[PDB]
Amino acid sequence: MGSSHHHHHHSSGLVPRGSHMTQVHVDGVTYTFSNPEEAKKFADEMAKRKGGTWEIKDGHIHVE
Repeated sequence: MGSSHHHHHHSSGLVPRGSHMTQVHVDGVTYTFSNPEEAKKFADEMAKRKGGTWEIKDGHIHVE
């Protein structure tokens, strides 16, 4: 008794202009996610299939 599905959509509304946007650097292409959650999600998944790693330093991520 009592089985409810929690639900949400990831939305910032605007990009915080007074905040460092977490850039993902892979294959020459530079993605930029203000929320580091999305940046890590992309970086991990991309580095996973390649067999490499990544790091966060001053919002700068590099997918090996």
